[PDB]
Amino acid sequence: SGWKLIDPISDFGRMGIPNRNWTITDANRNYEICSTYPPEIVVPKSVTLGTVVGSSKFRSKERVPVLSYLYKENNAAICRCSQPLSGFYTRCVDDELLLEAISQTNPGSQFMYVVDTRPKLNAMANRAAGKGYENEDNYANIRFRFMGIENIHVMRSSLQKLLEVCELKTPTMSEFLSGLESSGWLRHIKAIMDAGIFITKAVKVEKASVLVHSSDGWDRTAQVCSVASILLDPFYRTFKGLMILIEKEWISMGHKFSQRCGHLDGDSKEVSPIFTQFLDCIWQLMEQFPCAFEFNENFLLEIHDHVFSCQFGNFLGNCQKDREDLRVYEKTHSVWPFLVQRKPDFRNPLYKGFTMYGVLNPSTVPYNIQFWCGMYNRF
Amino acid sequence: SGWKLIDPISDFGRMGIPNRNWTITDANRNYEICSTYPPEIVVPKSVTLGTVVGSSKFRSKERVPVLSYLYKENNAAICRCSQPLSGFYTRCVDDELLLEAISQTNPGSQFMYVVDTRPKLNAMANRAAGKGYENEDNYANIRFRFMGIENIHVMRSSLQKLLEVCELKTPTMSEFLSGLESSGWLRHIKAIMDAGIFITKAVKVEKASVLVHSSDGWDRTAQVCSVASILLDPFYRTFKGLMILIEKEWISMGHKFSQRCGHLDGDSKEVSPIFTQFLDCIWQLMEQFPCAFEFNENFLLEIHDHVFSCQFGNFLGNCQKDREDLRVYEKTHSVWPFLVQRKPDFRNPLYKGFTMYGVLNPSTVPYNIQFWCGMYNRF
Repeated sequence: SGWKLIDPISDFGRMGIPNRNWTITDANRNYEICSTYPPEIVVPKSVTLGTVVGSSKFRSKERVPVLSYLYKENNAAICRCSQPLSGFYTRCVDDELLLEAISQTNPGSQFMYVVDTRPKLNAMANRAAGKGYENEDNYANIRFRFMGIENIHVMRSSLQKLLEVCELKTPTMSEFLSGLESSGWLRHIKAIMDAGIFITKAVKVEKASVLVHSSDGWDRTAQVCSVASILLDPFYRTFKGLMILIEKEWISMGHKFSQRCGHLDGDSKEVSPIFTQFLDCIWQLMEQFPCAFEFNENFLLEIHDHVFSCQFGNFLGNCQKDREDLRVYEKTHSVWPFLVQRKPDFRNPLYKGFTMYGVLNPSTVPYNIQFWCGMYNRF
Repeated sequence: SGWKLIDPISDFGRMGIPNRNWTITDANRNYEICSTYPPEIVVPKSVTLGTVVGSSKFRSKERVPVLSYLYKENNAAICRCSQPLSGFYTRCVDDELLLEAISQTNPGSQFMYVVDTRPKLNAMANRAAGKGYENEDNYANIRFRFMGIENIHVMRSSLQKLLEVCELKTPTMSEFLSGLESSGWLRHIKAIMDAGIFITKAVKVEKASVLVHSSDGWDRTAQVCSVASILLDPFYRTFKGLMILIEKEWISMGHKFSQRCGHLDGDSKEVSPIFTQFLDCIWQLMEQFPCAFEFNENFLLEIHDHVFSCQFGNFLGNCQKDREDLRVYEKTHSVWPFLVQRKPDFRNPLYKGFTMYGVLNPSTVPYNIQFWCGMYNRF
């Protein structure tokens, strides 16, 4: 019952789903569509199972396009998936049909964005290894954009570089700022945010739906989709809101916490501070909007702690099927009740409530993107 | 009548003065000892009038050693002055004696500190111009220390570089970071803080009294003395406290606000962000101690706003005499009352009260000395 406190799928309820446009399939009830997706997924109503599975077989690791967020007010939505398996030549009808079907849930807009979170160069590299990205020729009325966020290896490097600098024996400012710049860390934070802001404007301003993918659709995809949601919707700026976004977009959707956070092996090329960057992105917004969020800096820092402590079950393993196999929902407890106990210590006292802010328009002029002391004092 | 709300001398009372070691002399009542000092001033009890004037004539601008702050618990004190007129060889019994009287108001410590805020190369250039600095060989148990804080033309050039960076058209994170390093601004605010922390640790840990001087004793001497004061005493972290600190150490002691803040001539080589740097240092402490200060970021910024707006009277003129002779007391209003009526907007919700903190112990590792958006968004 501790576990019934935060149910990711209720959030779909909150955006008026199911409806004329979107339904919740249990088709993945036994992980038959995709082994790293949740049992329940949301796809367009107008699509058959055969089209979903056929798309699945054209997406990397079967991570088929699936809804992440719907903006009630204008019906624009954000979807997420892995990269396509197109190479230089291959097309797939069921795939092309599924993206065609997503855009049709927003008849208003004449085109749909396909946002690729990667740099063009990396997308090209993956295309040469039999993967790649969608072609504007084979996908009717799409507008392809690269976001340019680097991969997990570059991120692990960047953080390693920054901590090495921060631990220097009595350094000057010029030494420190030189090292900060070298690490690239704030470039990476700034990139993720900018990609968030791009998608936000796509959805709010242009009223256009967006399909987001990275390579595997579970690192940069989770970051940038989450950030966009926090930008669009006040709900995710609340205790329950954020608790929910994390269970939905990170935990259930199969960000590999056990591998990324080193629960079993810390010396692996699979370790990377991807969830850290996401919390950092929320921190940046809090700094820029001292009144917009219900929670304070401490909330994020405690969440970050238990992502690593393994004190709770929420973040164990690398997907929902893993967690089900670990019997985690029966034999362990959930963070969220535990953190709800401690809300007194987590409340932003400058918070101006739910109805105050709508969509946030931060600036990412670099003097706004700052080193986060409270965080790079826990490493 | 609002011109009486904040009275500087009252702060001497608060530290228990007059007493067995310190008095308020009337000697400068008609500004005949020092023209740029205020009418009342604090010197040791054991000192004669003849020694005070004798010393003043061996100090640049006649800005003789006077008391800045007495740490009651310790009897260790902080005095301030201008550089001595000792050149290469000349000495002065009167100046030597007045420094020994200062140290003999704190008999517990076998030595007194003398703190030169300048880098030694500057102090040497001043020596070659017939001024300079004290020789440990000519003075009673002094340990002489350079703080390395650069001059006003450097500070001016620095802020000027920094703003040029910030208003660059869409800079990469790298361009900004490299420009922030080049401007040197954070190097300067760190040095100031480090000077403050040096003094602070002298008084608290070693129970050693400190004489602080620069060249003219009214820019760097004010920054450093003030920062050490905030670090030692909670009183200056309250609303009234800081208004008193600014009246006492900055306005009454003759920091040339009009020349500095560009009231008269903005093109002047005399313009320099000295007070700006000071508010920055307070904010840096507020960020490291979000519960220690009664006021918030806005209190500093509004204060700063008016120092430049010339809407009230308090920062007009370059010292007390200028101020009295222009009759500003009579012709405009004080800022301080005007700010008390707006305290709702200045309060720090996380303030844990007066007795919760003692001597603050900040870190000046370059990563927690940060760029202040609030401030360089006003320029």
